[PDB]
Amino acid sequence: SGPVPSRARVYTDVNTHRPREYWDYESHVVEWGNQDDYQLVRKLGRGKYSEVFEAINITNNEKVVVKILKPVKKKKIKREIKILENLRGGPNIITLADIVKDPVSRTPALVFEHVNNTDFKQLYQTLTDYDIRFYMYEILKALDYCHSMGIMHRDVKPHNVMIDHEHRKLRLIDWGLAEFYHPGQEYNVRVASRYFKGPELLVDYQMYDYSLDMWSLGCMLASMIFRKEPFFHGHDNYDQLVRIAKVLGTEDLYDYIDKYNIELDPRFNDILGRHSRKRWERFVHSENQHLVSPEALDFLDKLLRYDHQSRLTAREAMEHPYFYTVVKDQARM
Ligand SMILES: Brc1c(Br)c(Br)c2[nH]nnc2c1Br
Ligand SMILES: [Cl-]
Repeated sequence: SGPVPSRARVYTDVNTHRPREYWDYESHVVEWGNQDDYQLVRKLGRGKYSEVFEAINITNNEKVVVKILKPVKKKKIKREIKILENLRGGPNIITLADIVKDPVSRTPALVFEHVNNTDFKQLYQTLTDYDIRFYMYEILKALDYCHSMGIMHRDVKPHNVMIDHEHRKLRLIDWGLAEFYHPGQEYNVRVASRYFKGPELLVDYQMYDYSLDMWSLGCMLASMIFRKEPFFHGHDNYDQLVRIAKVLGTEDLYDYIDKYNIELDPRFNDILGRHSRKRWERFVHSENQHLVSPEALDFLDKLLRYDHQSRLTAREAMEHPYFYTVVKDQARM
């Protein structure tokens, strides 16, 4: 019959206990500022929905980042804004400084407190064992926070992590795909980038939660420790699941299909095949063995699960042995 419902293991009802205004972003009223308070200096990047610039706030000569939004439905703009306002001041979350419109074109833009244009993809293939653990732990602070605040990011990838490596400092950015978690809500599966899409998205299971972000985290982690970019390298969304299947095995995949009574797209009938669950040692070689430990593999194994309910929560992840020396060094400092 229909697909079996799912609920988050943690932070399940947090939005329900909030005032409506917290999560009812469609009702949020934006007070739009004047973009002529800022002067654009140089282009930092391009996105699907946005042109990103370094700018100066004339009023105080502070450097900022201006994300000029390419046109899109007002609904999506309010969602990003409301989420950013709700998470402001949270650990390792990018800080929204201002919301503005160009007076002539009327194009909306978000102004963020300045952080370096060096995304994580630019150096996550060259880090030491300790630094991978350090920066992973820092990303986990952001995810545990946003999840505790009733929000899933849905676009966790190296490009959305800004690192100031000189200052051992990190910001989770681009909340334009993030959404509020509500028990029983069915969500859009066209989210995240191919290589970081969780199996729920790939088999069209809509009642997903915070655990989505933990799959993506696992994908990042595997890429870093095995020096393999990306770890799951699909040609498209169908072949993406096949890539996962060749590592995680088809047995746990079908058990997962059956548990949630998922109707599998028939394009998958021919291509998934039958594969054993592979031991992680298979991806260890001379150029990456220094980043790989029993702790790292145990942790990774507990992130990369078909069944979203089986994956570690961000808090559970932060308590894994992999981070013991990070936690000890943090208390010291
Ligand atoms: Br580059 C960059 C920076 Br810096 C920030 Br902050 C962004 N926020 N959304 N998209 C962003 C991009 Br692309
Ligand atoms: Cl990326």
